[PDB]
Amino acid sequence: IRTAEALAALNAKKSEKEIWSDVVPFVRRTTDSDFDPSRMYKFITWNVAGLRGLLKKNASALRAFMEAEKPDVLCLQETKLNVDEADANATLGVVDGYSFVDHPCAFKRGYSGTRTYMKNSTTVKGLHARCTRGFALPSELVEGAGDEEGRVLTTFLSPDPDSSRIALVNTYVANSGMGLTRLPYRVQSFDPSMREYLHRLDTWATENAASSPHGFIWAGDLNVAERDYDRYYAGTFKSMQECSGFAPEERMSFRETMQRTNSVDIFRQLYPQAGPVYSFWSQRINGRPRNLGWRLDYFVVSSRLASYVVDCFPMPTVMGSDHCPFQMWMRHP
Repeated sequence: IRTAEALAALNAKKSEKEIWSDVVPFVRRTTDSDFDPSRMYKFITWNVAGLRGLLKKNASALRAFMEAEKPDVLCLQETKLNVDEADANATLGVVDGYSFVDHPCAFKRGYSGTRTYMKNSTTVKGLHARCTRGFALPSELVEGAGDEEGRVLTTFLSPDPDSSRIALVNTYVANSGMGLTRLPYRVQSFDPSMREYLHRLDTWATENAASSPHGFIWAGDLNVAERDYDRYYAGTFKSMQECSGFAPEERMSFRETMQRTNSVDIFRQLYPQAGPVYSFWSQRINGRPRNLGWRLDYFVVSSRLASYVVDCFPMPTVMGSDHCPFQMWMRHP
């Protein structure tokens, strides 16, 4: 089933001591008062693990959060909305000053699903934002039915269409499943399709228009913990690499994507050795209170946009999901 390279990395031992050696506690480089709304964009991403479930436990979850944070675009994943319920969907989680586009999973009910909010002032109008679903570029407001699992929702942003282009891809990457059962799917179908799309987006933003305020931001729950310290240590390193998200092929494929598309895990560019910082905590254990979890949520940015990023940090006090949101600020002229 598994290549020689993968097998080698699976057998090699690493103690907690020897991977958490160079790791330093996470201290956020900014305070909220550094945020300048006139020269910065705020993006956040959040796996809600059931949008209805979340809003049923607290009707104001999205109202209070948007109010407190005023993000320019908010990317949600695991909405678990059903595809035939357009009207029920379009009236669920509505918030003043915001438009949202839905991309619910068709191939399975109450599963997966993806949604993006755009602030009417800054994003809908100021950035002339248009969306697509699936692995599509725009026509020449939403477009196409997209991928059947609801995993990919893209928002295209420019201060002038037809200057600065950004493609923000809201992504809920396919989990390799409990037995690493769907690992061949993740590695052979999904990841390669994601790689191709990101390249094409980067060429949309770049070779078309033009270090430079052009490229893509790949945001969401990428279902991979890429640093050895991107998840708590338990058992053996071998046994750790048996969990979906930490399998050898998952990690190498993600690294490969960042490499092949010329992009960076922006959090690890700002805090290359920080830990423990997680965005996910398994409810199967009592994970959250004991802070043993995973960093599964990301902003991966085109290299040439890296320098514009002011900060990128988790928001672990925001409850309601087994994921916390992750926030990012980007400078613009």
